[PDB]
Amino acid sequence: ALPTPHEIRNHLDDYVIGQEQAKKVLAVAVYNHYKRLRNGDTSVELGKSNILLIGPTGSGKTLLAETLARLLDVPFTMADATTLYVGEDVENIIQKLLQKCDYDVQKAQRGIVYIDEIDKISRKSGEGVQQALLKLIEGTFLQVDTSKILFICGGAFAGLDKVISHRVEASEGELLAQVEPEDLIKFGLIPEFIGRLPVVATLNELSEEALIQILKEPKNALTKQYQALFNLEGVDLEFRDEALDAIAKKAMARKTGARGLRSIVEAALLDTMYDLPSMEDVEKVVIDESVIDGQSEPLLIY
Amino acid sequence: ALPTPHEIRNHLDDYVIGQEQAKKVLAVAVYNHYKRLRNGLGKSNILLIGPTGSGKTLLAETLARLLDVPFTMADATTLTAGYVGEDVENIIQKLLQKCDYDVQKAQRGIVYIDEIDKISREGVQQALLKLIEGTLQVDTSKILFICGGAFAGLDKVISHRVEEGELLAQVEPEDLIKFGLIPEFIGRLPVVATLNELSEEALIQILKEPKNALTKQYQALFNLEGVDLEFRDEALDAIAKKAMARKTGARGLRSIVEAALLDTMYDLPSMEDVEKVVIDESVIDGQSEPLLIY
Amino acid sequence: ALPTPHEIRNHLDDYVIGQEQAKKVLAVAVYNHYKRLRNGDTSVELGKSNILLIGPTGSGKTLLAETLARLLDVPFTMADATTLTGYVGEDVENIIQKLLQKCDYDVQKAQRGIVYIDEIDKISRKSRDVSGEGVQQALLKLIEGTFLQVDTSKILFICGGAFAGLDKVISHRVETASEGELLAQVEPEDLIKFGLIPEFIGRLPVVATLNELSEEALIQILKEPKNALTKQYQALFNLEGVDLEFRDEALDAIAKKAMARKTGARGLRSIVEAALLDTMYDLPSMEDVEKVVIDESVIDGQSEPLLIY
Amino acid sequence: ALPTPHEIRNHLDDYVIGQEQAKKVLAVAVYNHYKRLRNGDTELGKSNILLIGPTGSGKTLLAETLARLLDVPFTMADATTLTAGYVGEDVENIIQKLLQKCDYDVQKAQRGIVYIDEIDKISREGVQQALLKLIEGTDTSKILFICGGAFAGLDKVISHRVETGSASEGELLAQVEPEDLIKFGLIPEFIGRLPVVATLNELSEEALIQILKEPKNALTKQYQALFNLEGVDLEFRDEALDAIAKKAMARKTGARGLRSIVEAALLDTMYDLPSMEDVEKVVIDESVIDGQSEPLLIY
Amino acid sequence: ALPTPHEIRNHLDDYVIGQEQAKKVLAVAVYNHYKRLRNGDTVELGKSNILLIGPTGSGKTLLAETLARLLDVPFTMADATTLGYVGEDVENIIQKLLQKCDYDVQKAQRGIVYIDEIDKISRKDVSGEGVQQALLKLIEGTFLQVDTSKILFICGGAFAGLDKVISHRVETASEGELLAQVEPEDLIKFGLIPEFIGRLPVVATLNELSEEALIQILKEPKNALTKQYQALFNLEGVDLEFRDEALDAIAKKAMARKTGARGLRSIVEAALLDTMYDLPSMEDVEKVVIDESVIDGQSEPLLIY
Amino acid sequence: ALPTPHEIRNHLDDYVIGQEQAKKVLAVAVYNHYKRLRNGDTSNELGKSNILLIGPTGSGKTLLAETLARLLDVPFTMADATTLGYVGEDVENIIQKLLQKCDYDVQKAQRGIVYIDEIDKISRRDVSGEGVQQALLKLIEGTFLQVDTSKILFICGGAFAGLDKVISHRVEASEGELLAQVEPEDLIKFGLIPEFIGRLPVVATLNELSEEALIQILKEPKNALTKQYQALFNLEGVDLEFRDEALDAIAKKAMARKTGARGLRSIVEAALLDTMYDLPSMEDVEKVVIDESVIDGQSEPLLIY
Ligand SMILES: Nc1ncnc2c1ncn2[C@@H]1O[C@H](COP(=O)(O)OP(=O)(O)O)[C@@H](O)[C@H]1O
Repeated sequence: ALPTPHEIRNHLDDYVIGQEQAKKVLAVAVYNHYKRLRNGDTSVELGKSNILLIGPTGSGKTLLAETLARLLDVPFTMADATTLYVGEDVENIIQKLLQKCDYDVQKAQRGIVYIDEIDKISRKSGEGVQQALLKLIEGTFLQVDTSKILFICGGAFAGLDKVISHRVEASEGELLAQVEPEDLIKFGLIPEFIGRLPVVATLNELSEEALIQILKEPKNALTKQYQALFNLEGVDLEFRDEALDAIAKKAMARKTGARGLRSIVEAALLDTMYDLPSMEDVEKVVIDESVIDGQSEPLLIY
Repeated sequence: ALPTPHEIRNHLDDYVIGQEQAKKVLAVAVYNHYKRLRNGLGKSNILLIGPTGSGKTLLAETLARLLDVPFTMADATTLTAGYVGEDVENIIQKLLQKCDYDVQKAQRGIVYIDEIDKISREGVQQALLKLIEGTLQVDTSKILFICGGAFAGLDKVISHRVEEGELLAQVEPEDLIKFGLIPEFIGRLPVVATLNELSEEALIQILKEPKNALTKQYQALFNLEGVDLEFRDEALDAIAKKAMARKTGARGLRSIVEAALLDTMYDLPSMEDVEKVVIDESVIDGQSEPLLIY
Repeated sequence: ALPTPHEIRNHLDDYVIGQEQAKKVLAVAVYNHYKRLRNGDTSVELGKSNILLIGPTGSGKTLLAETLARLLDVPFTMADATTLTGYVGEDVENIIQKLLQKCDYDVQKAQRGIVYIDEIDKISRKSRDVSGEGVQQALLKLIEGTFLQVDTSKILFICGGAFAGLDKVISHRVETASEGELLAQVEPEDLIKFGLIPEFIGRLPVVATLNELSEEALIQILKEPKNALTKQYQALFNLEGVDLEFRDEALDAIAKKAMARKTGARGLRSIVEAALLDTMYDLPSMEDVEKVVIDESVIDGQSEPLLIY
Repeated sequence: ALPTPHEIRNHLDDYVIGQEQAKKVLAVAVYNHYKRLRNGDTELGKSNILLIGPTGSGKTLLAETLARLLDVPFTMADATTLTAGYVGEDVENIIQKLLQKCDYDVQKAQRGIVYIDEIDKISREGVQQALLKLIEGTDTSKILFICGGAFAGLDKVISHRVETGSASEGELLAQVEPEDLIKFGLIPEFIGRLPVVATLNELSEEALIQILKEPKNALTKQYQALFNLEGVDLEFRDEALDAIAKKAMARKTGARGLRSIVEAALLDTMYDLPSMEDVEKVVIDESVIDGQSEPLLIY
Repeated sequence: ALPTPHEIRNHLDDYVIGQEQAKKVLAVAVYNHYKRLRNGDTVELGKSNILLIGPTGSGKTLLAETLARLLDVPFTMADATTLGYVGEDVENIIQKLLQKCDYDVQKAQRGIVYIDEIDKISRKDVSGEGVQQALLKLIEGTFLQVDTSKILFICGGAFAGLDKVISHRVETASEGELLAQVEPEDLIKFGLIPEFIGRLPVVATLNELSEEALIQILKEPKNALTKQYQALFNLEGVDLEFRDEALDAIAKKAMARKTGARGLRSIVEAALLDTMYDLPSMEDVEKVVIDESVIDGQSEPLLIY
Repeated sequence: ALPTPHEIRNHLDDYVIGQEQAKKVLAVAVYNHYKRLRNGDTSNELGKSNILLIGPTGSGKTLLAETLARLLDVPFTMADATTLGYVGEDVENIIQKLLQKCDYDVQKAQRGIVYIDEIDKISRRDVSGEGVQQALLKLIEGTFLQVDTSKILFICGGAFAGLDKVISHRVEASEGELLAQVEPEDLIKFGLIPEFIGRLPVVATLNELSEEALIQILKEPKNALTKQYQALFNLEGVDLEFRDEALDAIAKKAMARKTGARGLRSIVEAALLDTMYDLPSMEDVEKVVIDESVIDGQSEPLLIY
């Protein structure tokens, strides 16, 4: 049983905050996609229903993609347009989709693929990727057809906010709503590629939980770096969950996104790293009062 | 039996509005092309020049369907490399893919190359040039090549010589030379068509008549929802106006329709009605919701 | 075995029409070039023999260059002088890696290659200039010869160009006929005043001039050749049960239209197609005997071709 | 034994006045950098620095001092001399010079420090991505990179951001963010290589005055030594020293414009001095500001 | 016994006319420089390196040479335009200084080096400023084994655009008033790097010579043009006389051509050309050069037998 | 007993045609140069009297230099500015060659004359090329030969193509009239450094080609046109012979077209075009090029089997 767009958007409210319009768009796009897949097209035409996500870094683009897969118990796989002989590395995205699908051709065709940082391959070699990756969107020894699978392409599109303004001539959100296929053309994306991404949802707000993860999960997350720096000091650095969240809020209030996370952590651990080599303690705990208030000093355990 | 240029242009009037001269040119070019193949001799290759969303791509597809001939697209920008030479032959394997791997019917195929004006300086102009002449073993000498493009600066070079629809008519092979296209390449595109900026009635029929028109698609999507989707004439016209005001042409039609039927497709599977009527006030004003009939 | 200049020019007559003098010059220049390499220069002096093509756009400059390569099974590569006009200094060597690409990275065969630079007349700094001249010397390093390790001393360099103003400077000098007669009086000092630097022109000892095709020349190309345009359409209309007749006043009218556009013989087809367009359109929808193409149908383009039932 | 950030900042107080926050930042950045090298890393932050301060605020002086305090090979380089494809091979020149002053010792060279001045001048780009290759390391992974610059327009972009609806430069530059440098002209991939950011304040009048007195090589101490070997005692009245500081600020030359001011004032004196027989020469304020009255002479 | 700045400037008045302020600056700069070497520095001590800024033919090079002769000190020139391999060509300026110093390390360290056309290497570029940093290592001081810390460095240049940058700052007269307002920051915007200008604390400026200035240059200097030709004709048994109306006529011709004092010789040579040609083929007493011979260039020099 | 400038110019009329003004200048310059050395300059100033030749290719610049040496039985040696850090020791090579043709006599070597061709080519690679100007400057000044380069006369030739343009943008007739208005500042903007031009006070200008000058350029040079075609025909088993009437006939055609030496090749190619075309299709011994083959262009080159 396919979940109605109402139910889809509803469950997205549990994992992602805000972006009500973008989720309303994804709900319909996803619904129509599988409402078409479980129909085998037509025994007539039908809209591919692919998606193009456009939002700031840490707005929840990746989070939304993963959630849509879990809500439909469908095999999900990611891929960066940056890390894309690469014509045989693009087909790798498929074998990975099968890996998490137990090599089931049918369930693999029902899968979802998310390509991050599409805005990075806009020729304005990376251009040729738009074509190699385009070969999948259309559909061609897996024997699996890359037609049935849903393709979601994310990206921040920094300059996109400018091209739209030079055309429509409010806030970035109001501008990204006026986004048009021709705007992405001038940005660097080729016509044949954009025509393959009909649905277009924009994100305007940043996601607290998205930023919180960027501080933890990534192999090179800020916490992991400072914990390694303090580590070679013989001192264990501990970030409390209330602190990480407090860091995410300070980033949003400044609209600096994920790029403004480092500047917040540095200011919080500066005083500590200064007079740290001049002490002899065990570990330094970072609380929320040390971030938000910035009044109290990080706890020190001797 | 080959359809006379009269019949070809006539059926093009059903899918595309206006551009009567460009269609008159394509009709003859296409007719002569297959009139040459079916008798065992000009290459008769075409070069489309028109604004974005004028119907360049639509015309190419239609010409294929009207002749039950395998059709395949390709963006020239994707070609602009040394390894892409083996990707230039990729356009063929796709043509064969949609042709059931038939060497004979693949030679009768139509190939469209979008954004030729984008590669105007060069390596691709000479690499893709190899196909135009003809070299899967399938010879590209038989297949028809249609190269599209907007050619923004072309309107200027022509003026500095002749000194938009009237200027593009005075277009000459030497004008494309100064634009960036190499001589050996332009000589392979004898036939050159020109498309004028589409009108309202133009966009209206593109929403209805084409076998894959937007309305036909959504009427089929709502159809598998047990709901009949009805587009009022006042709504279609309302959609055409929105498209021109944004200068997106035909390419900006989908983006308009999607936003207008977005809310409806969202809470549709959560209802039990008979049909939804889309009026003008639902598109232009975007305030009133589409009529629902239970 | 090396093809004598006679054989070289002979095979050039198959791919290119006219330009008998320019081909006579290229034949000798090319022959002497490889006659120098296959003999290892001198175990004594020897001219570089680098060529400079000067002809209108669509006169066959590029076509001649390619043919000379195919006739000698030698790796050929092009390059536009406009796309060159400091980082481009490392882009000038790009022309070499491309020559190796089509040479399967064989150093010896690559040295036997031919390089054609189009639009040299565009980088002449005369009344950006400082940047455009920087290429004349950057490309000059090649003509002489220096991680492909390949030397550019062996490869033949052919530089093409239309040289619009060149026809004027020569006239202001020889002054005391036609363009073909004036371009024959071309001198290294004429190219100097045009914008080319002395050190560069001295590297192009051979200068070939491609005269503009005469009306008579074009008229014959539309008739004589076994694959002439008229013979093509007369065959196309023939399989329609309709005889196609080209009046001599029309053929001459097409030649004039071609010259006025400077498209040469390459622009003859585009003219013929536009004139028989409407005809081929509503032809299969009729039942006549023959269609006569007059001059008023080509030049004026107003009157329709005569129809005889 | 590595010097604690406390000791590092302490020794910086001897060579540079003020900038206590910037020095607190450099102390930690430098300490962490070598604390990472002496432990062979392990993730670990590159810990590269970006200096932002007015001309003559002590950006270059701070860089040199950090090297001397760690007996580490130091070398400079101007970013304006990089802005060019052949310069890609000139980017490595900065390395051969680092080896020159390092006696060609690969290990000690890797422990070296490189200062690039006038980075704010190359903000559009080809250099930003060329010099970028070094920051990563091809090795250039071990050496510390300090990029200086005045960043004139930076004070404006920050204001158009930190504003709220409708302070001093030292307060605005503190609110500096990686995105501010983005709009300024620096590319994202480059700024991400300079995690550590320090901001310098325009040396106050009192700051300049001290630079003319306290430093063991202060201008006054030099000229007093010059006049000393003439049998003439040179006295700098306090009203005169501050007069020189103001002349320096009004010109925005910072501390670098201090010498040019002192010379012009003592020029006429140094000319007809060897042709006299006096005891001392007193320099008042009227000799600097007005430049009208001649320095007091006492036979 | 070191010459007092008074004596130094005084002897400069014999070789160079005008530029009294620039010479007052050089006198002090030079005096302080050697007053520092003879006392072995110390405590700090200002380098006192000089930067000459004046029009072409204002006497920048002449001043540099004279300062060397007045102190019997080895002198050597070098054009900044001639300056990675050039880094080893920079030390060539040193081996040449030793050549004219008989390879005496001590006397070589007391030498003076003049770099002309510094305004030409200002990046306003990659290889251009590479000299500002290479030639920089010298100013600080480094197989001669000779240290360059001791040698005096004088960098000359016309600095065409410098007159403009100063104006865009001093704004709220003549060139000689604007160049006086010159500041280290002005040279920064011009193309010179900060680290380089800080090595040239001293900055002397020269004005544009006038008619009366040029006239004296043709007479007063011990190597004046008139004295040279009067000596050339002297060894011909012919006395050469220059009327005051002629010398002034020469100055005007020089100013109208904006060549300054550098274009004085080219005018004198063309005037006495025909005379020097058919001179050895005569037997006269003296040749008088009138004004009509220079300005008009029509009438021939008066000939007395 | 020195030959007066009158006698010097007179003997130059025998070897070179026209250029009466340039020869009048060289006569005086050369006379003054040796009139200076034979008097030991001045016991206990004096112009270097060095020369700078400026004329089209094949105007007789080189011919004039050689003649001045033969007329004074003085050791002469050439050198190209093109063939010039290591080259800093290749500049002194010009001296050892001067000694070679001087039998290693230091005194007679100091009385020698050195001609540097194509000086206009080293005017700012801009770094290396320009550097030759100062490296070559060391000689003009004067420094194991032990010989001083101060005594030897230096004549620097060159075509200076762009020089005709810079002069026009300044004085704002014919080229000759323009080159007469030449000034030291014009050569400055051209690429020559100030310190170098000041060493060449004398500036002579040519504007007329010489038949005998061009005839030599077709024969003497190791890379002469005749030697190149004789080598090309050589590898065809055919000896190419250029009659003296033909070479002279080529020089004429070159001058009538004012194309100078640059237009010599375009003349020879056209004359040997038809020959090189149907030559590989024959079996003869040699091909003789007569005058009637060049001028009239009617008769075909003689063929001997
Ligand atoms: N904080 C300081 N204390 C003492 N002297 C200083 C200070 N800052 C700069 N100076 C003096 O200024 C001179 C040049 O300053 P510089 O390093 O160029 O500053 P910036 O890096 O801001 O250009 C140095 O020689 C130094 O003596």
